[PDB]
Amino acid sequence: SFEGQMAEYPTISIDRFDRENLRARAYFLSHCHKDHMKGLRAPTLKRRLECSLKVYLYCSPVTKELLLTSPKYRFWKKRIISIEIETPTQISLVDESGEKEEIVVTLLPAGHCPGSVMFLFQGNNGTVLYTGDFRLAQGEAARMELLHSGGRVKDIQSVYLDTTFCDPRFYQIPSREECLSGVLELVRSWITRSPYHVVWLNCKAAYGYEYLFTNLSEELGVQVHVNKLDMFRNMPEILHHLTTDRNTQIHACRHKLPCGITSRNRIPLHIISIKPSTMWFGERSRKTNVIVRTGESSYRACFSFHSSYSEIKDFLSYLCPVNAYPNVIPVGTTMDKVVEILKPLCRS
Ligand code: NI
Ligand SMILES: [Zn+2]
Ligand SMILES: [Zn+2]
Repeated sequence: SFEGQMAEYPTISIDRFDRENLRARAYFLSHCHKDHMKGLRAPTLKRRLECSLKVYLYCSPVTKELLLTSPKYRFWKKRIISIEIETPTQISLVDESGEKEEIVVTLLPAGHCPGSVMFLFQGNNGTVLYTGDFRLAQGEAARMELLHSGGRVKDIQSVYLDTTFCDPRFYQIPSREECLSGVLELVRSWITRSPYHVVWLNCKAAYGYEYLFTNLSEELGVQVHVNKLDMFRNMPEILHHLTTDRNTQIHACRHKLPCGITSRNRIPLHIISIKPSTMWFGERSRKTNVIVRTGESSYRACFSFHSSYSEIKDFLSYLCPVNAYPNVIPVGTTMDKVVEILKPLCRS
């Protein structure tokens, strides 16, 4: 499993900050999800930063902004360097001994959550790609010019990639746009009935639902109720679509409505729940409705943080690396199953 270190560049640590990663010459954070931040504010890391002054954390501008809105990560402020998207950037890896290694890093959009990137590393031990978590539609990788060298893909030694749905059963997942349209039309059909018709979006406590909130808000002229929006203080395109006020027809608040509003003018609110949920169809199956009704007032809506099996295979086929290493072992699969699934798309 992925524990922060790529074989080709062991002195850099990505999305893991404990154990062997405490000796990193440089840190990288692909996105602000708890599963990719293990040890990032551990006392032993703070201890290590105080004895190693030339050690920085690199991330996207949006990841820097989101991380530093948390008081518990503010200690990073002096040591965090943002890298502009698709802007190859020279980084020095200094042995705190005499050793000095130069690497070039390029951030590519991952389509996973605000600030989410893949890291392409170029150095004297080959080119490697760390995808972090990603959802890339067919053809998106082909359009990324900085993955190419003279009209073919770069020679990539190793890809460390998001294998969350790397199982043939998860063959196809409806597109970002198909999922959005389904939720938008369901919400529109409900809240246009009267001012007392309201929707609860039952979402996980994680970044990545903002594009759903912004679209619903833009299209229906309504602000989405959330527990907290201060992390978007300097992100106006997200911020103005959100509200902490309960008096709205679209709620994404978290533990009827979590925020406790049950009526307006003593008229009972007419509430439906919509739970963004991963849905998929098999290789030999047809796409069905992104909206699944689970009760008189309850719905599941297709939504994915991660690429389908067909999207993983298309991406890795295209990259054609020597090696592909799964970042994730799916619950009902084995690492041997995942490694062997991808082996035919690799040069070794
Ligand atoms: Ni994630
Ligand atoms: Zn993750
Ligand atoms: Zn609410």
